Formats: sequence, C-alpha cells, structure tokens
Amino acid sequence: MYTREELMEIVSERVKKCTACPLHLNRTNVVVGEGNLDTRIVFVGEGPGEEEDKTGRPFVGRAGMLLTELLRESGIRREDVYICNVVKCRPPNNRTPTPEEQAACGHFLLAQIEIINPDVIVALGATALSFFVDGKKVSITKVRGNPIDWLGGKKVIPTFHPSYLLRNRSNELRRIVLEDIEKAKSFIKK
Ligand code: SF4
Repeated sequence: MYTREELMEIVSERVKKCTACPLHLNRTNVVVGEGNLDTRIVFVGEGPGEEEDKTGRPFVGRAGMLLTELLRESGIRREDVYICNVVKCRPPNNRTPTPEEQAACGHFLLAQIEIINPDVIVALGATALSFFVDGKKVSITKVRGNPIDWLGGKKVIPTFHPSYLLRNRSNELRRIVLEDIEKAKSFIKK
C-alpha cells in the first residue's frame, strides 16, 4: 500500500510547496529531516541555519558537527537515528522562529513522528521543548533532563541545544548533555 519511505516523501513534497508562514520567503532549501525511519529515538532541534539551508540537510553546520560528536560519545551513529527540527525553513538572519511560525510548521513534525513512531524523543533546546508542551514558553535550564510523558506513552527528554555548547565549552555542561542522552537511551524498548 504505502511505505514509511513513501509517506516521508509525501511530507517532503508538501514541505517544499509550503507557504503557510513567512519563512518560505527567506529559505533557499527546505530542510525536512534525515536518517533511519526505523529508529526508536528521534532528535529534534529548532530550525535550519545557513549550512542546513544551503544543503537541505539538518545539523550540518557547526552545531551539527558538535551534535555528531555528542552522539558518537553516546554510542550512536547519526545514520542509525533520525534528526529534524520544529521548523523547516531558515529564518532571516537565523533569528528564532516566532511562535506563530512554530505553530504553522508543527503539523509536519507531528507527521514525521507518527511515521517513525519512536519510543523516545530528545528535544534539543527551548523551541523543540516548547513543541512537546503545547507551545508554552519554558526554561530549558530549569527542566532539562526530566522526562515528559508525551502522546502514546512516548517519552521526551529535553536538553540543551548544541549551539549553546558551541559558546560555552565547559566539560561539566557537556557531561550534563551526555547524561540526558543516556537517560533518553534508557527509555528505548528491549
Ligand atoms: S517554516 Fe514550515 S510552515 Fe513555514 S513556510 Fe516553511 S515549511 Fe511552511
């Protein structure tokens, strides 16, 4: 009938045609998401930066290369998981997407999670976290590392966005994010 791959391609073609928010006027390429459609763990960030926009691929700039290393140090190959964002189009000057933009784009993310049907989601940063708590503004610093019970018994573990760890190179902060990723892994089923 229809495979996960075909469903994801339908999402991708709809994203490419999307003009539901002002971000479509700014982006060079939409950035849908990448990796393993049978992952039990999905990583979700905010939205594309410059290198993402140029390539159509998520987490390929500086924050993304850091993410690759966090995953490696957590025993995870990027190819084996799925990585995406709340918004699909790069905002002008890489500004934070507005709540209205996040709301317009969010149905695509919900569709990607429905297709993959993971056990656990790692929400990287405040925008991603907001998505999984009905759009509420909530401090990542205050709630990071605490699992959230989301739809269908899926667990969401919020942590810092890798951008933050670009600016603050402390070992303690890195160890905290690695502990959050390991807590995420512990919710993947047998
Ligand atoms: S950011 Fe999302 S809702 Fe906005 S135009 Fe791009 S694909 Fe559409």
